[PDB]
Amino acid sequence: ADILPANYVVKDRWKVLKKIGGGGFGEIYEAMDLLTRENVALKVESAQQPKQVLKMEVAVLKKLQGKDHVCRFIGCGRNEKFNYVVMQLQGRNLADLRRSQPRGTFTLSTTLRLGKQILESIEAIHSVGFLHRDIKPSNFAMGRLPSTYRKCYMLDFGLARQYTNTTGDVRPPRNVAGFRGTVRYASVNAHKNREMGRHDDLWSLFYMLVEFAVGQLPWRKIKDKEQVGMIKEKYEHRMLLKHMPSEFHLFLDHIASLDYFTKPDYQLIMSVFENSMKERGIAENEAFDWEKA
Ligand SMILES: CC[C@](C)(O)C#Cc1ccc2[nH]c3c(c2c1)-c1nc(N)ncc1CCC3
Repeated sequence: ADILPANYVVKDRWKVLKKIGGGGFGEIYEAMDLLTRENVALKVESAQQPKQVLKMEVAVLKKLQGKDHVCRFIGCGRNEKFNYVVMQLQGRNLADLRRSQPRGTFTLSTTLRLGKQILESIEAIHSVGFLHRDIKPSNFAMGRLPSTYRKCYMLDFGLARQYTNTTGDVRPPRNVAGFRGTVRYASVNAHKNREMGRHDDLWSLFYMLVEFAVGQLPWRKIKDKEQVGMIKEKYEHRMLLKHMPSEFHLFLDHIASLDYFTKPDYQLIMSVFENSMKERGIAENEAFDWEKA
């Protein structure tokens, strides 16, 4: 039932090596580029799938070309069996890297520097008029080259939504929008099946950085969406910051002030990370936790 078999060649150029990811809505393969001789990510969608999502993912990827923390676009195409996108292959995701740490925690140095890169990638996708809507550690992957191995990349626009109309205006929110993303990092707004905004992506970032620094979130043992939302709705969020830099209160208060319509203050959040690093003498040039150094 895999869409492409091993050694299958796409457009006489991209040869399937193995499947590296799968879901309801498509599959991702590591392929060899028979022209350039590097390996690539080959993402495919069945031609016969009711929800045709990959054309939107490619439109977003193309709008982001030239930004940092974005996979290079290599090509795309469509035939009678599948649609496909070829993109730059990335490496280890942050969820696997965090689980590989002794106590499931990153240092504050690693946490804050990742936070700056993730924030940049979130502002970038927002700047081209899209919400990610499933910001989570497994959707960020470190690079796999000398030129990229300390760079963090945003993956999987499969749940993204355009929040502007054709002429650049904010579009009306639906009175109910079914939240179909991952439970652990979902905002209270997403839990309430409210239309998601730019602020909800920054809620996911907030929850991610607490889990990175502390090793856990209070609801991590609860998989049920409704239960987790009821736990978050009451949870005293300042408690999440007991063992975090005090600047994080400025981040919490700012995102708690936002609504669907309000452009976030990305700079205020960036300065929380930069001030937290400067207070603690954390340098940009520092080793990440997973490096020998
Ligand atoms: C960002 C643009 C797009 C087309 O929406 C996507 C994706 C995607 C969705 C699910 C995925 N799942 C995976 C990857 C991956 C990528 C992946 N991908 C790339 N480029 N290296 C490495 C990996 C890691 C292997 C798993």
